[PDB]
Amino acid sequence: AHAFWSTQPVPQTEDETEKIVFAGPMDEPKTVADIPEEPYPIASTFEWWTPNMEAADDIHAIYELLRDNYVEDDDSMFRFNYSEEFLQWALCPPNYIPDWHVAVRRKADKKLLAFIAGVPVTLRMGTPKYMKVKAQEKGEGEEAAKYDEPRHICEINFLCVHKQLREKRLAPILIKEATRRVNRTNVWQAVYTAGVLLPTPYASGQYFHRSLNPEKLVEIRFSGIPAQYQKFQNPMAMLKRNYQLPSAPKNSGLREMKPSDVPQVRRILMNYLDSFDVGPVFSDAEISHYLLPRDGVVFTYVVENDKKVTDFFSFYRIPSTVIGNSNYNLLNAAYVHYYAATSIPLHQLILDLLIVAHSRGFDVCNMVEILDNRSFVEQLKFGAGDGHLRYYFYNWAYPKIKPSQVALVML
Ligand SMILES: CCCCCCCCCCCCCC(=O)SCCNC(=O)CCNC(=O)[C@H](O)C(C)(C)COP(=O)(O)OP(=O)(O)OC[C@H]1O[C@@H](n2cnc3c(N)ncnc32)[C@H](O)[C@@H]1OP(=O)(O)O
Repeated sequence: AHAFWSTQPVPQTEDETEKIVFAGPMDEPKTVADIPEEPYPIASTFEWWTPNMEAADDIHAIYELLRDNYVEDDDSMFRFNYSEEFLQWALCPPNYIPDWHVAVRRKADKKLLAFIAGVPVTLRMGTPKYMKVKAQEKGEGEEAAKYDEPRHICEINFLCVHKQLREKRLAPILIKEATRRVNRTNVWQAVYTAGVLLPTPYASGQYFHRSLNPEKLVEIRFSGIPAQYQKFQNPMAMLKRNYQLPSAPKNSGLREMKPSDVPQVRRILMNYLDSFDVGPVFSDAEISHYLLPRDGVVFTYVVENDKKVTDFFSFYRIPSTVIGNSNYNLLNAAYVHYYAATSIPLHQLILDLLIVAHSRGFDVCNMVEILDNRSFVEQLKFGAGDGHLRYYFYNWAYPKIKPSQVALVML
């Protein structure tokens, strides 16, 4: 069934993954010296290219490839339009490796054909809580704890082949060359997400949406008007009313995050994430990079009363092109990022996220059912969407976990 994935170090079936009881590698140990020094071979008319994703013109070339060829729905209504500023932020965190950003171009004229990107992350990925209990019952705690230490791995994102080059087996070549470059840096696992089902996820969650501008969402056919609203004289008036929000935040002391908040925000975030089976470990530099506000890109607010930061939330912006509507160009979506609540209930924290995003001109707030996101779905009027985000590892055996045990947000 899978001419490429059957040759890779991943679990091959659901039934195999149901059988895994400890975290650890799939492949034999290898060394940097074992890995080919030269790029993987590619057709003579193509050439490998490493963009510099801090230089404006190279970022722009990658932006146009994704604008015109990245994720779109099956009805070709919406396609992601990540901004140039977003790509520089996502691709260049502290200690990033320029070599892990991999492109193919046509040699003759330099037309960009394909891309894939890796960034470093430190991830807790040892055996999950429920399987460590089973290990204790059986006298197998030592094997279950062998890989408990956080590991420096690769996160992969932005895999993209040009629409004129689809179904020619170019994606497997991109993945093999990414893998080589990563392994030449002595890193042997990766984490990735996809909306498609491949061999084999360790966790899967539904998407959720919260309408912020329901008249626009119905106009572009992102949303429809639900049937019972037809019992009203003015269905759209009642829909608007149902989703209305306050014009200003409700929590006293909410303000934008600043550099001096970095240590207190790292503390409350890490104490919270530690309770989940799979999650990141962030330094002060990575908390600054992923959470300090950047215009058009990442928005982060803290609750400070009486001089102490007790809570915070963040969201990020990804617009999508509206392909078929002749009245709107873009869908402006806000995605729930990291958060931590110590002084107020989580629903009260996240209502101010929705108030801020609406005030700033967003049309919808989206998220997946990771972290404690299920805890405010009903009260804050989110609804489940179509399909699911699946979490995968490369070269790591891992027991199936629930999405509410996943604390890693993928951009
Ligand atoms: C240690 C370091 C490890 C580093 C690497 C870790 C692994 C990283 C893995 C990547 C994680 C990326 C995370 C993200 O970015 S998910 C975002 C993916 N991008 C999009 O959906 C953008 C629009 N679509 C495209 O650009 C293409 O259709 C892509 C590029 C997706 C496939 O191009 P194309 O349609 O022209 O097909 P092909 O003939 O070249 O190749 C077909 C083979 O590709 C397999 N395929 C299809 N979709 C995906 C998918 N989303 N992940 C993994 N594999 C996928 C498929 O099962 C088949 O294999 P097999 O079934 O025959 O065996």
